[PDB]
Amino acid sequence: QTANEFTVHTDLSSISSTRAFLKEKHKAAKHIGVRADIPFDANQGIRLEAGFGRSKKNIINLETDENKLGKTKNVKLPTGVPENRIDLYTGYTYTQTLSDSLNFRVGAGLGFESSKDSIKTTKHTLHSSRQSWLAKVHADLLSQLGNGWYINPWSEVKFDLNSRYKLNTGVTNLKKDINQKTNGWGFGLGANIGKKLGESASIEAGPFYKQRTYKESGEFSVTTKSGDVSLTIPKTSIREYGLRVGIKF
Ligand SMILES: [Zn+2]
Ligand SMILES: [Zn+2]
Ligand SMILES: [Zn+2]
Repeated sequence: QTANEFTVHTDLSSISSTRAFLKEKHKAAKHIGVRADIPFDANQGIRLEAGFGRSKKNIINLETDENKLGKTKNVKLPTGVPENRIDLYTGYTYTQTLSDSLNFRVGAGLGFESSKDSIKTTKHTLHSSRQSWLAKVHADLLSQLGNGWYINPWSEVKFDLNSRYKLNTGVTNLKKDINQKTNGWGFGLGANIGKKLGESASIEAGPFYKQRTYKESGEFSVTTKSGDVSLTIPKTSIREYGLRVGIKF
């Protein structure tokens, strides 16, 4: 008597990272997701989400070992847009009717993000990884426009509780893998316009903007036949602009 709502969506976006050598920065990305909003007190609810995203990576070779070559200064040390990523989220929600035309919902919960990227170097094919446990808060408004039409501006903010960057370098004779804590945060903003058509079913669409940042890691070193070497995982800043299309059951 205040229904379960299930939304499946797809986004098409332009995503870019933080490159320091006049490179092409933009990548096409796509994400698919499902959200379940399940009421339990009918002011209060649970929100669950799962998602899967991809961007194409194009093979670009690099001349380095362990992944830091013959001379120290700066040249790898891979970060940027992930090739594949999955996200999961579970949280609680609270919804208030502001007027007969307007609903206000806020929520908070726990999220998990895991992504992978493949790197091909002369000697190796390495895989980088970013795995993050995070806290997320979200807020949105649902305003009725008439005839079943609605607009739904939304926002969310997240911050890492424990986010780690990994690179399977022990495979490229450092004999040791890289696993460094790299906490950050992110935010998202958008607005959907939709049409609630003939009971329980809605179609909606709208633009969105997202930003994700990971802080530079603490210092660490590795073992090279030609030495110890100092490494930092670089501050990483991702920006996404896109179009989301969703179906709400
Ligand atoms: Zn570009
Ligand atoms: Zn999405
Ligand atoms: Zn090697």
